[PDB]
Amino acid sequence: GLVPRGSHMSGATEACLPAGQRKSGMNINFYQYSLKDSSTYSNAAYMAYGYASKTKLGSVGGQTDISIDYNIPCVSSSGTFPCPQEDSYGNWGCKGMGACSNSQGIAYWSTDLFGFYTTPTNVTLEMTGYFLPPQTGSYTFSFATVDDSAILSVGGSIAFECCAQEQPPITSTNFTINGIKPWDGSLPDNITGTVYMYAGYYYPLKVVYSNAVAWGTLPISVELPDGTTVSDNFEGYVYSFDDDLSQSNCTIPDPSIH
Ligand SMILES: OC[C@H]1O[C@H](O[C@H]2[C@@H](O)[C@H](O)[C@@H](CO)O[C@@H]2O)[C@@H](O)[C@@H](O)[C@@H]1O
Ligand SMILES: [Ca+2]
Ligand SMILES: [Ca+2]
Ligand SMILES: [Cl-]
Ligand code: NA
Ligand code: NA
Repeated sequence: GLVPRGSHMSGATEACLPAGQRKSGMNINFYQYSLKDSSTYSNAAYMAYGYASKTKLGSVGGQTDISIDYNIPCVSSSGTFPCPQEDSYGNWGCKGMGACSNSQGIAYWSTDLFGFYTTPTNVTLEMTGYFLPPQTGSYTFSFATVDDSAILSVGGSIAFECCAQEQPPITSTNFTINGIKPWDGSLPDNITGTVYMYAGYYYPLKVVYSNAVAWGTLPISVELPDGTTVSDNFEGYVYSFDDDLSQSNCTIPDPSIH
């Protein structure tokens, strides 16, 4: 046929073509999250949009290295150093450092999350931007692990609305990756999610991440249609655009026929 048929039952992921100045990286907003609150981050509504009803702590823009790997301090005989969780032991010490004198259960202040001075022990953050596929085909996003709770959403009207990156969060709970901490204490039952994407369209991307205590971990990757994997550093794939609510043609409801 002269034209492609289109994805069945309007199945294509909505994307966008913002016309404004493109900036490298994602925007990261930080919101208050209570130390040792083991319930708030287990709600879908909280993880999709409720986080923004808490106090906003600040923000940083242009972030391309988006994985989280926050290690709490061990106050040791030789000074204060971050302890990889797998090296913690006993009650407690850190391998190569001896016994730690400090509590695993208090808040700690650090710039480890994107250079922003906050409490990485207890915080929620929202990463927003647009993912630019260089190749048409299936992309599989993943979280290697989640500590404590996280979601990843891709697509117009799922992550956020086209040309409206800076708006308050939309209410969609149609997560691409549901890594929400289960109430039961188990592990989310699936921390990959696949999206079919058309080269050259900008796909809204949102990551919401929460830590309630101690270590914070979120290693983010994407497998490209060519079978290669991009991990942690998404430079060249993620971009931001200032809001332009006036750009009439910004939304591409079906990139397969556009
Ligand atoms: O999943 C909750 C929590 O688990 C682990 O922390 C536990 C323990 O090791 C800590 O001493 C106390 C601090 O109050 O909290 C838990 O009982 C860590 O894996 C942590 O990152 C995680 O949030
Ligand atoms: Ca919409
Ligand atoms: Ca934690
Ligand atoms: Cl040791
Ligand atoms: Na770590
Ligand atoms: Na430290």
